[PDB]
Amino acid sequence: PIVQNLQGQMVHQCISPRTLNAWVKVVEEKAFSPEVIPMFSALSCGATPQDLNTMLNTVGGHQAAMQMLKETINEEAAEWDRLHPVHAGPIAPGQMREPRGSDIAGTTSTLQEQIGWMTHNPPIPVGEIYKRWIILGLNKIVRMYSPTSILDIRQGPKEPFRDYVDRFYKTLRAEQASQEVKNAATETLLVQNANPDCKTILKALGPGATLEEMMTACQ
Amino acid sequence: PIVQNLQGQMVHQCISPRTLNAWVKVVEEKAFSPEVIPMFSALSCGATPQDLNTMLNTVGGHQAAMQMLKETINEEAAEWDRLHPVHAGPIAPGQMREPRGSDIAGTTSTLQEQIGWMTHNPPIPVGEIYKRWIILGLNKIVRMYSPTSILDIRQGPKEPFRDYVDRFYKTLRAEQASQEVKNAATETLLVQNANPDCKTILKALGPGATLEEMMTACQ
Amino acid sequence: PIVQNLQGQMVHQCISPRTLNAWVKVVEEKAFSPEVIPMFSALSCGATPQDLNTMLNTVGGHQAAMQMLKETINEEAAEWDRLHPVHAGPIAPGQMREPRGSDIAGTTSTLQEQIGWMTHNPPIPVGEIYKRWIILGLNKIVRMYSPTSILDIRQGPKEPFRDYVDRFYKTLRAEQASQEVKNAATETLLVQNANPDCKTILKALGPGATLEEMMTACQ
Amino acid sequence: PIVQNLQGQMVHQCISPRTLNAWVKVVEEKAFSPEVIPMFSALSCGATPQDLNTMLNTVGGHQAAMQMLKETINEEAAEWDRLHPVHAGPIAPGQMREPRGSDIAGTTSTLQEQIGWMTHNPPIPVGEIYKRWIILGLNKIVRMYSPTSILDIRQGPKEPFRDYVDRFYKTLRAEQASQEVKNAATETLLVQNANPDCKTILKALGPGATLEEMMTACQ
Amino acid sequence: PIVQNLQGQMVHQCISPRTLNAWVKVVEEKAFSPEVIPMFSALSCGATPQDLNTMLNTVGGHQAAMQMLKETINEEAAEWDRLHPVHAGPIAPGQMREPRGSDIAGTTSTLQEQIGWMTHNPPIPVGEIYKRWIILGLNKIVRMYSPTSILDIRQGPKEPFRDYVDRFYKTLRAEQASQEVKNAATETLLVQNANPDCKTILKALGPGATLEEMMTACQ
Amino acid sequence: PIVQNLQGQMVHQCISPRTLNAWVKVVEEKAFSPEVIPMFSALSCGATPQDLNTMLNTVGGHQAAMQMLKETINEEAAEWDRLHPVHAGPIAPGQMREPRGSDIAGTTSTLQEQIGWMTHNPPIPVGEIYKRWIILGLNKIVRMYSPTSILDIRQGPKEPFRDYVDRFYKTLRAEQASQEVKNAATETLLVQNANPDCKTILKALGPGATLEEMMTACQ
Ligand SMILES: CCOC(=O)CN1C(=O)COc2ccccc21
Ligand SMILES: CCOC(=O)CN1C(=O)COc2ccccc21
Ligand SMILES: CCOC(=O)CN1C(=O)COc2ccccc21
Ligand SMILES: CCOC(=O)CN1C(=O)COc2ccccc21
Ligand SMILES: CCOC(=O)CN1C(=O)COc2ccccc21
Ligand SMILES: CCOC(=O)CN1C(=O)COc2ccccc21
Repeated sequence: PIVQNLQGQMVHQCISPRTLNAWVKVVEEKAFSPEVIPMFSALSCGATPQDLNTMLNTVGGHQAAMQMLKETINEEAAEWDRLHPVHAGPIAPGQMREPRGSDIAGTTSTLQEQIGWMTHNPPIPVGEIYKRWIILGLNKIVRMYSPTSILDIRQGPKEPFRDYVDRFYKTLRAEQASQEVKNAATETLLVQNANPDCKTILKALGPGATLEEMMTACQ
Repeated sequence: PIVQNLQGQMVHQCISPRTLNAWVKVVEEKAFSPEVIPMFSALSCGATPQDLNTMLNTVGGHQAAMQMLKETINEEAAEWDRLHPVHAGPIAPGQMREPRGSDIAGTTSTLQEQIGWMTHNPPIPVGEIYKRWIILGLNKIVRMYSPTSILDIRQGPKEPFRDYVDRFYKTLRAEQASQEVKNAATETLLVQNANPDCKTILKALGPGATLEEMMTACQ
Repeated sequence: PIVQNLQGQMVHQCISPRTLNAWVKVVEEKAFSPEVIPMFSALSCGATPQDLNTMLNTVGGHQAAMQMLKETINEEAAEWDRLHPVHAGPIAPGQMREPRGSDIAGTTSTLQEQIGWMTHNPPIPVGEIYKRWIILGLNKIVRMYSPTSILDIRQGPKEPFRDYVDRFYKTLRAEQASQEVKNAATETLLVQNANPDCKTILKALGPGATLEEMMTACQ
Repeated sequence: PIVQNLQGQMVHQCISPRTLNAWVKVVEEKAFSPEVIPMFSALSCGATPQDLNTMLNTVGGHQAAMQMLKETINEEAAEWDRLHPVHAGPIAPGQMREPRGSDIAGTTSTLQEQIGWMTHNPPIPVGEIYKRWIILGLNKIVRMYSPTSILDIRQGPKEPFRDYVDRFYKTLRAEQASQEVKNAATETLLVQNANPDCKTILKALGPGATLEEMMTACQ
Repeated sequence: PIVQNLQGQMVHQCISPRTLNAWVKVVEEKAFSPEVIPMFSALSCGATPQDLNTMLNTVGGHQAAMQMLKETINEEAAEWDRLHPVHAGPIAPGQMREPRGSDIAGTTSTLQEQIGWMTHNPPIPVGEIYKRWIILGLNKIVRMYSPTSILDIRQGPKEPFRDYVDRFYKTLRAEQASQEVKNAATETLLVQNANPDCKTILKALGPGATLEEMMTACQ
Repeated sequence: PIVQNLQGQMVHQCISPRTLNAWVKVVEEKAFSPEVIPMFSALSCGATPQDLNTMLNTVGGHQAAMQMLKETINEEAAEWDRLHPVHAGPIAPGQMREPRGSDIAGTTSTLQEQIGWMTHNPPIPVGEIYKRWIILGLNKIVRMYSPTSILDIRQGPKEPFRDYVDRFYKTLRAEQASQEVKNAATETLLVQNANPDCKTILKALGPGATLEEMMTACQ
């Protein structure tokens, strides 16, 4: 990554053994559960494109997902090149060349080039551009690997309302419902999918009930 | 987080793998037992709003609780906006814009904006404002998930008085009794709920007995 | 805590994940065995009152003990206020206000106030004052939770003298005998409580025998 | 390794216990699965040739592989010497001598010589030259130890298409197919090797189907 | 401990959680096996007397040994006071007072006094003086707790000579034989205590045989 | 060890708990397998003679090996004294005295003396001299403890050629064959010791076959 030292200048630091192991272990334990994505983003704080490729390449399983991710990255690289074409022909001596899509993705750029860009005044933030493409790709994989439709999450006859609600919002998160839909489902599908006794109590609460209010009512 | 370097200026540092893992593990092991809240506060020392969202988003279960927390955050954001409206229309060039509720909660502000605020002279402490809203939300969840009324904590016939007292104050803490109530319950409900033999001994101690005095008496 | 940086000025540092976990784990494994107290003191090196409250609040069980500790803290705070009353009425602008008992205990003082005091020239050592009150409280709890009188530690008929001595001094430590009593018990109760064969050998050694001498004699 | 200190000059630092243990453990757990190679590269960030030999020499098993690697290293050293012959006869006093192949591989050069080269202006990057030879060697070993031809990866009759795809691309990676072949196999051998029901569905999708499209189709 | 910072002045640093736990765990796993003593010395590198007392006080078992150690410490303190008596009567204002035995042992001196001494030019090395007394005490305990005389270590009839030699020198180390005795026992008691077949072979090797030579002979 | 600080001067640092534990654990798990020696060398990067003795003294078993090592060290110390005799009679005031063999081995020199030597301009590298003697000793122990002659490593009738080759080179490494012998054994004893089917195939490959070529042939 690039960090500020103890005196305030921006320099390269090697990726740590603790960071490398944290990422490999979270993929082993959680696969593509939705909370893996904010973990990746945090573990890659300050990352160069080289570091981002190291993190992805250290994963041993999930090679169908890693091939889908490559396909997303190539699509974003091709849209960058459409928006930001670069001059062909030789580099001005001692000067920096502009990055192409494959330079952002770390496949045709050196570590020194990447440092040059990220520490320019002002920075050309190649690590953050690439991280956004990767996270776009990862969210597609999360949605693909979500096993269950929200239509099929219904409260069991003896199931505590809290446990049902946990299943419901776990599923909405993996299915990638917008926050608007999440805030709205509370007056609709969450009630419809409740068991008969709780459905009666919720029906009588009326409209405008908060989630806290619904949870206390069916406690 | 924002920290002072080894030379004394306030700068951004990436959240550590050890901090990320500590928080995820404490939620896995303890859920919303009351001691999780002081742990969250300590683990988020110096946090930006970005860091606070990372901590909350890295939690994989408990999605009913995370939706209730969002609802609390939105309520506090809306009260901030009532108290501190911001000018509409374009930013003064090179200057800082004032934060709205959703800027405090990290949803409409960038990391650079958050650093600008927190390191202004004097600071606009957006990380500490947001942390207070989150902890307000978390304490509601603790109270909701408390399984047992203090009325139902009574000493068993062969139960050591110390073990009964531990159950009693564990329950008062989750039910969120004020410290006044905790200090007061010692002359009342703690005695009423004791077994017959200990109740007799405590009755005869009189009023004004400390907890230490009651514990020695029923030892 | 407050530490000296790499250049020698006294500044605040966040409490570490390793410190937080060390303390919670030692309470889980050892409860109020006497060696927990020197561990608390060491783990709280350089602590502010805020840090001391964090350590105590992160404990999940033992709520009878934590309520007794609050009672001790309130008693010491009330004696501080008797010895060191503070001026009522408004703060001198930009100047520091004197601490009251509840300011020392971190309940009515801010982190910034606590830093101001501890880094004044010369320091008003609010962290060390509070730590002394806490340790006074903790030693009472250790004595209360000691399960066995020294009168009831007697050597078994086939019990190795070394194992008996370990039981004896483990018990004296929890019962909070002074070092004078510990040094003295060697010529008295340690012999009286020995089994018949070892008691005979120790009787014949005479007075003035060291512990080493008694241990070799009954080996 | 060579690192920049907190003030920005390039200096030697000892290899850490955490780095040493990370590498030995990844070889114990994964052997020569393809993801071990990006792990080696990352763990050896900033390495001298001395450090690279330490990492390889700390491996206890896999001595057939370590002998094959020595053979690769000797071949690259001999090609370096063909391209870059060095002057025979005595060193200019106080000056640096040019590196031979065995100097790059750390067998005939001292640590001080290696530091001299790597920190020259501009650097003679002996650590990175050697690391490239080692990784060339390691990729040969990965290919040798790949147990299964891509021809023999076929979808079972009840095997989820995702699990089949994971097996397919895991195998292509160990067999060292180029990225062109990986991107191309999707319109060919991946379909041919599918079970009858999925093969029918994929045949009807037509040409140009992405991997994501094929995975959804056979879900 | 006292350490040199990153800029070269001698300052106090808090004892670490890793150091505290390392020591408690080595006593739990090894008790007073002889290799515990070099471990204590290393773990207490740079220690103040306060730190040395913390390490000893964090031990929970072995209270017969900790009482014997106190007795040794008191004997060394009393010999220091015989050699280095201190002036009675009031301290010169702002100046340092000379240490007594109980000041060295940390029982009547403050942390600030101990820092003053250890960082004086030239230092009065109170931490190293106390550590020597402690190690004197610890070596007595090791000798006391050694379970077996060297006379009773004899090679079994099918016991590999190497395993016998390991038992022999493990025992000599706990019994605290001088290095002269260890170097000498090789021509004597090591042969006498060997089984009949190996004794014959060793007898015929003659005098002056190294340990390596004896081990190869009976292999 | 001696390290360069963050500002570039050479100073003493205490040996770490992580280094101490790493070494003790590798001896517990691996004993004197050959890969323990490069691990010792790396873990002792920058070591003083004091640190080297700490590492060796913290080992609890293997006391026959530790006595053999002492014997090697004494032999190297005696050859140093033959090559580099020192002046008898008093030290020049404030100046440094020259090291004798037992000063190099840390038995008659202080820590301060060792630092003086290692940080002289130019250094008298007492830590590296001693480490070379120790490693000479350790390699003798590895050879002594090697359980099997290369003559007795022969391929089983159903044993995969790769597994046989791993056994063969594991044994050559412990027996301490030179690299010339290792490179040469491939055209000779490795073939002779192969099973009948593989021996036939290897015989027909001819001379000059690489190890890779032989491994593919018998795959
Ligand atoms: C413009 C092409 O960009 C890449 O293929 C970048 N990349 C790698 O280099 C290696 O690892 C990956 C794994 C998953 C997705 C992408 C990559
Ligand atoms: C004004 C809206 O503020 C949020 O929703 C902030 N927030 C997030 O961004 C993401 O994670 C959360 C989890 C639980 C509660 C709040 C959030
Ligand atoms: C003057 C009142 O001081 C306190 O109650 C300080 N205190 C806390 O704030 C919170 O945690 C505690 C736990 C056990 C004992 C005391 C406290
Ligand atoms: C020009 C000869 O270069 C080497 O043999 C370097 N080398 C070593 O020194 C020791 O460990 C190795 C293990 C596997 C491959 C190579 C090496
Ligand atoms: C002159 C008296 O010196 C001590 O008693 C020092 N001391 C302690 O303070 C506390 O812990 C110990 C444990 C074992 C031995 C000695 C001590
Ligand atoms: C000139 C004599 O040098 C030593 O005996 C150094 N030495 C020690 O001090 C203590 O530990 C050892 C263990 C194994 C071998 C040597 C040592």
